[PDB]
Amino acid sequence: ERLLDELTLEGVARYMQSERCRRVICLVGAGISTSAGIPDFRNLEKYHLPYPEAIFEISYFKKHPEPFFALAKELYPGQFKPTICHYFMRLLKDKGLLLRCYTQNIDTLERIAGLEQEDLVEAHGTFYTSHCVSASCRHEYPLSWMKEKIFSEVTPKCEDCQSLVKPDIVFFGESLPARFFSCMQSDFLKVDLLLVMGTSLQVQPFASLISKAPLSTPRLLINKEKAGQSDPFLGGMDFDSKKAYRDVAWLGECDQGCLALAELLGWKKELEDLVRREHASIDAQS
Ligand SMILES: NC(=S)c1ccc(OCC(F)(F)F)nc1
Ligand SMILES: [Cl-]
Ligand SMILES: [Zn+2]
Repeated sequence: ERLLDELTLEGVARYMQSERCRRVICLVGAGISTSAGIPDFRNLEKYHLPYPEAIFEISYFKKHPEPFFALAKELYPGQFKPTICHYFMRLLKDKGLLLRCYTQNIDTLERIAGLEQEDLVEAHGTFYTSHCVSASCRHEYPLSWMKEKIFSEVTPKCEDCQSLVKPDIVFFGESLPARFFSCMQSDFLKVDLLLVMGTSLQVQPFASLISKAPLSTPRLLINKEKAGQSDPFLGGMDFDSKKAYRDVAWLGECDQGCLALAELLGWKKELEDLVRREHASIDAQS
């Protein structure tokens, strides 16, 4: 009947290494990056905002961009070092198992860890690239350029047309990337396993993704807290009813959950070597 022989991390690992599991979708949130110690970008009383969310609203940003860039200077991380979880997804990619990583995070660490544009759906956008806001220009700028402008407390302007340059975060008043919908429509016909890591599945439409899986597809949650179950008040996760058949919860730090799964898979040495090498490379940036 069920694809998992037991509703445990061991059952998920056995399934992963079976021929039945070829395509894994990761859905990830802030919990996969808390170990990276990046200031959580998403005090303002001094900017006299007409409403708090104005600092992340596109029309306000075009009127008064300075509050946003002052906050971006304040919360700029000391380093962009991905976690064990990010490199676990890079390993999935290397093993030929990663169909897609859908991320709610804007902190760029998926890209730093080696997931390429085709591997990623950055559902809330990213700080990694920025664009001129003029529709007829849209000149793209990389992270180093913006950092130079931001720490100079110079408002970034396009070299071609002098319009504002905005990081590719999805602001209020903007729609989700069209890539989110096109990839969703195709990927969930193809998925054999959902790995849900470091998200509490509370923000829409990202949460609704778990209900797009085929009914047989196992879903592993690696998270500090159980999440994604149907809300007694309001296709949810069923970990614990006697009808549970495919959903597994591993509760702890996301790094430790990924370590435990890698150990079951025989990947712990590969993962350790990857993380140590990449961290050393980032630490050695001269
Ligand atoms: N705390 C986070 S996530 C953070 C803050 C600032 C920042 O600035 C990047 C750029 F310079 F491109 F704007 N990037 C990330
Ligand atoms: Cl969430
Ligand atoms: Zn421009």
